[PDB]
Amino acid sequence: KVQTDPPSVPICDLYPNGVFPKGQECEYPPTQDGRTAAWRTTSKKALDQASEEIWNDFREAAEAHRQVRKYVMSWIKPGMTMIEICEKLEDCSRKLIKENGLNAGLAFPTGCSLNNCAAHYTPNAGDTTVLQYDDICKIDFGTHISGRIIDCAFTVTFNPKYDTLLKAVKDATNTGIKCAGIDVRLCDVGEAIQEVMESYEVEIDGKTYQVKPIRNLNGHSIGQYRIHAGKTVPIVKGGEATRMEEGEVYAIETFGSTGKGVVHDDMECSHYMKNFDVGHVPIRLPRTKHLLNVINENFGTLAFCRRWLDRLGESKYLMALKNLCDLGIVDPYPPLCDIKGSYTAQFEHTILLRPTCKEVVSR
Ligand SMILES: c1cc(OC[C@H]2CCCN2c2ccnc3ncnn23)c2ccncc2c1
Ligand SMILES: [Mn+2]
Ligand SMILES: [Mn+2]
Repeated sequence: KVQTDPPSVPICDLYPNGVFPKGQECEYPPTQDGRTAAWRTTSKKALDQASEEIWNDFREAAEAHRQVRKYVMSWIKPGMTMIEICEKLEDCSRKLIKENGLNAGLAFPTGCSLNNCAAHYTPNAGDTTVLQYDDICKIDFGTHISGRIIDCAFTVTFNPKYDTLLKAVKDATNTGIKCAGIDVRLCDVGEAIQEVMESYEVEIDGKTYQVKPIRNLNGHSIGQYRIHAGKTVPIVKGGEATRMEEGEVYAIETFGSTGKGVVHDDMECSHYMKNFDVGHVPIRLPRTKHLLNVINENFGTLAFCRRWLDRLGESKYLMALKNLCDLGIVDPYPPLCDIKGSYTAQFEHTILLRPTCKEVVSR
């Protein structure tokens, strides 16, 4: 019927007809010189209708995402361990998405990257890290229906001193969302994002900074069970003049930093994902064979973390996991950090480049 105070009712049950709510629908940006894109909404309808089941799956996943993040915003507080934050968020996500093997579930581990760490941090077992009042935490989580992934992220703070940094990144992300469209050059989206983000100056503990985009972090095209499908959306000038195409799905995201505006691999790895371009590899090594079978059954090509392997009842798998990485079957995705003492922020939405309109499905 209606959603409970702490959410527990799956999205599927809240919509008995199986028709999930649409995200924000936008007309495409004008075709430079200056031709209108409004014609698409009236043609394109046949091509849009053909993929209705696909858009409907993204919508169910997007509704689960909205209700989980509204729940997260109501209780996330300093003093909580990073493990409890991730477990509370994931328990709600599993329930609302109605987790069912590879058919419905979590598209990737909950990122909760702190301060100079911009992405790919999730605690492993035994991590005693506690969220602090002065922390800047990037909550980045994903849901999927039949591998139709919603990649959506926001930044959590408790100290108002970071307000302008968050506004800079939010404005840069909304710019990217507005600039995106069929036949738009990916380098143009990048330059517009940078121009907006770099117009902001911030003061944190008596020090001033110009907000800079993290040049080696970017938005990207999304494929079925494939978080990155091949096209990169830069967030600085100097990128590639490759164009966005009809029917594509993008994660439009920006990262702002008071640091160097560049990230490097740091800390213990938590995130792993099977390489999409590797076919069948016969393995005789028993622990390695077992772990690969666990990955193929539970995750396929979706990203996973060590906590999820622990949750499945696996143990003493670290060497088997390293073997899969050395064989090129699995790739590690360690935390990406800017310089010590720097602050990073992120905002992200998933968009559908439908033949009729641009739908910000996660908004
Ligand atoms: C850098 C990062 C990648 O994906 C990292 C993925 C997998 C692990 C976590 N992860 C996440 C988590 C949250 N949000 C995300 N948005 C995009 N990816 N992403 C690559 C994928 C494919 N080829 C090149 C790549 C280079
Ligand atoms: Mn993300
Ligand atoms: Mn992303």
